Amino acid sequence: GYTVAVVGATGAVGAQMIKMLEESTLPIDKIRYLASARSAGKSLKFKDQDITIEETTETAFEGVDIALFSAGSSTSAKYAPYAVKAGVVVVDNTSYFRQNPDVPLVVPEVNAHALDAHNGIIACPNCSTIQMMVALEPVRQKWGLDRIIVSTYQAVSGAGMGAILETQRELREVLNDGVKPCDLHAEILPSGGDKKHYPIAFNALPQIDVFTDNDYTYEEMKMTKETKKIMEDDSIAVSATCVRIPVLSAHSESVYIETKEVAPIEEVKAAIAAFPGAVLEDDVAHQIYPQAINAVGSRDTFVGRIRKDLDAEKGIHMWVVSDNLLKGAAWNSVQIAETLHERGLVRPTAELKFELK
Amino acid sequence: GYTVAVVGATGAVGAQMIKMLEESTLPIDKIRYLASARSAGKSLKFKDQDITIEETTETAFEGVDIALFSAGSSTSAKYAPYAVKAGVVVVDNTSYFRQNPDVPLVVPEVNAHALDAHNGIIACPNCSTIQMMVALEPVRQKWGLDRIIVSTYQAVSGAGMGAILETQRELREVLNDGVKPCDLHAEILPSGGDKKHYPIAFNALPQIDVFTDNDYTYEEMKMTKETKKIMEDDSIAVSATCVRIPVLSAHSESVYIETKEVAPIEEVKAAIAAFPGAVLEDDVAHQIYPQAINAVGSRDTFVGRIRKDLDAEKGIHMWVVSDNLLKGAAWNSVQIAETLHERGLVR
Ligand SMILES: NC(=O)c1ccc[n+]([C@@H]2O[C@H](COP(=O)([O-])OP(=O)(O)OC[C@H]3O[C@@H](n4cnc5c(N)ncnc54)[C@H](OP(=O)(O)O)[C@@H]3O)[C@@H](O)[C@H]2O)c1
Ligand SMILES: NC(=O)c1ccc[n+]([C@@H]2O[C@H](COP(=O)([O-])OP(=O)(O)OC[C@H]3O[C@@H](n4cnc5c(N)ncnc54)[C@H](OP(=O)(O)O)[C@@H]3O)[C@@H](O)[C@H]2O)c1
Ligand SMILES: O=C(O)c1ccc([N+](=O)[O-])cc1P(=O)(O)O
Ligand SMILES: O=C(O)c1ccc([N+](=O)[O-])cc1P(=O)(O)O
Ligand code: NA
Ligand code: NA
Ligand code: NA
Repeated sequence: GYTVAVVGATGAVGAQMIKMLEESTLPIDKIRYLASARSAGKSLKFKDQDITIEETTETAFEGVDIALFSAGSSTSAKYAPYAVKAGVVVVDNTSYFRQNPDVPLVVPEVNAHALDAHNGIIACPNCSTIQMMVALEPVRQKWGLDRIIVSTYQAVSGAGMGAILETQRELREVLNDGVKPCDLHAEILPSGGDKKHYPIAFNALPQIDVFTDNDYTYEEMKMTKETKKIMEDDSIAVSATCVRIPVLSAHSESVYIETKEVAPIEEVKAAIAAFPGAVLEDDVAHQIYPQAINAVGSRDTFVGRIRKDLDAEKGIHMWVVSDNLLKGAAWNSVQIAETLHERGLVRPTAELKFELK
Repeated sequence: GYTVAVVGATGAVGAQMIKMLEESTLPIDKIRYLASARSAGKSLKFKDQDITIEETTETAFEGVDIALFSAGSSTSAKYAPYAVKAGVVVVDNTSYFRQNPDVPLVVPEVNAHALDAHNGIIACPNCSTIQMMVALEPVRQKWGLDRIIVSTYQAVSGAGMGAILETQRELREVLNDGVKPCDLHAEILPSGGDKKHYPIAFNALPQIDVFTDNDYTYEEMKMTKETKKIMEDDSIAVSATCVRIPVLSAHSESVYIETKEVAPIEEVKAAIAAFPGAVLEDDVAHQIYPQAINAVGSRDTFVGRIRKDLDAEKGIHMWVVSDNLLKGAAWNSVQIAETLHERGLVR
């Protein structure tokens, strides 16, 4: 079996990583939980076993076969290269390595073949990107994709445990204490790493991550760039608006595409139904469509409201929902680890291709 | 001055109609409040004076100069023709008359001229449509509009007082009692008039109004049809996805357009800033963009996140926010009534 390390085991994603590993098909001989020095020395469960949390350091990866990183880009930048140097295969949830040409950027149902060429780090795309790729790959395969316009409705758990607690606190202040939403004090959202903070309670914040120099946010540009890499087609036009809403878990997306060939609408429904990891939930006669509150806890990605554009012959609109901590993060990463195991790719890399920081 | 009747004075929109009328430049000699038989006899304020709510009937409209209807399509269908007959000018908030070719469908900043052709009824458009029209008209005027694709983030007050209360109760059950959102009982949302009801707490419901035969909802199709009528151009392609989110007041919209001519972004920003009723809030270097919580209580429509599409030469994305009970409903209606007064059309 393997020795598996979870880096960021104490976080929002980390907690789901533990659950996904407990339920995985990976043969696990030893589990290690890694976090900051603040958590090091405390205890967390794996199934019924108590596991002592360790500090993430350049030397924490000895004997580890597979490490799953969900501790923020800076932690991955700092330590993933040392893990690779120790002989580990790293599956990284963060944005840091995603656009590195030596790093496969993988959703297993879509581009598992890219795993074959790994150099010790495999990147998991952004949560919003993953669920969109699951929904759209079955369409791309049959009718092609010319462009994508997406508007997201993103849950707060993607911003971490603190963001969840801040959201809960704000909502209670309004509903229990009678605080006006515009009077709320916020410290984290929309972005922990930005200068100003705004309430999320009863609000819709059109900022996820920080702004880039083209006036799209980093989250929007992640969707654009990761789509082109995952689908291996730079010709796919992608523009996104990423909005945080008061949901704790599960992202929703209003997705518009134009295909290359006209795609019969009922066949689009059938192709999505037929695609592993995608569930067709679409019966408007009975008000059946994907809903965030129903998707929480499931590894599947749910797709409905599928319908042609009123004017563009090749245009299609749909609604895509998935649990952002599962298929959006922890489940995609554990699925990657299972795929690596199943295809004989869990082995130390020959040459180091990543800068030590 | 005028005798003004508010039909549906007791509802979410009606309460704002009262507020907007109290703050209006309309000369009001007499105010009357009308609702259903079960609200009749109760009392409600207009400024400092107590007004008795009356039951809406076929003959209740005697003496009235202006009637503002915000009591749902069925009430307007039933009673508005009788008010017109009695010589009242009706301003109707509902969907019922909006696509009647003899009824002006008006956003005063955009198509006030259409009021000149009225035959006793003027329709106020759908809330989501109104704020979109305020944002996009200044662009249409200079560079044209070829198509619109919009995804909305709609507040629950658009579904009435019941929906607001249902949303608050659901959220408290989750946060205070630890009920899972998927276990909540719901009676109103997504649509009071549809068969199945779903929780809105911690959710996003991709249904507003009921479904039509082409699998878009009536809400989505209103945005399409009302846009074409208001802008008086059937060639503007419009497709919408309308979603309810856990916000009590103020709708937000992610709006994509393609213009007919390339519209430089700084000029687009300046055209929107120049347009009455639109306020530019767009300074991403200081994280300035419209937000629902800041828009509540203002009659303005706020526009930001304005940027070029990454690929389409003529494509532009933006973010549009307005209080749905104000510019989206009660303020648009009162502004129509003021415009009627100012232009001598209260006949
Ligand atoms: N200060 C507050 O008011 C506040 C509010 C909410 C939660 N918290 C607690 O503080 C922790 C951080 O909150 P969060 O919202 O950032 O959690 P999170 O975003 O959901 O997860 C962050 C993960 O990254 C790990 N991490 C952070 N710095 C690291 C480093 N230098 N090396 C390796 N791993 C590192 C964290 O470990 P650590 O757990 O060791 O930091 C945690 O496992 C949480 O575990 C939570 O229990 C504090
Ligand atoms: N006083 C009572 O004991 C009592 C009992 C039941 C309901 N209600 C009222 O019913 C409303 C139910 O909430 P909601 O979410 O449906 O409100 P809403 O959508 O926010 O507003 C609906 C408005 O339309 C009016 N209306 C409905 N049917 C009508 C008819 N046949 N003729 C004329 N006006 C009509 C309502 O008056 P009404 O207020 O008369 O419905 C109300 O003013 C509440 O606003 C409440 O005021 C009052
Ligand atoms: O931005 C992201 O996509 C992202 C997603 C997940 C995680 N994580 O630690 O699980 C971290 C990041 P980010 O690159 O740190 O912001
Ligand atoms: O659906 C609508 O557009 C709408 C909007 C406002 C009001 N109202 O009574 O203020 C009613 C309707 P609807 O046509 O009753 O559903
Ligand atoms: Na499937
Ligand atoms: Na094998
Ligand atoms: Na057109």
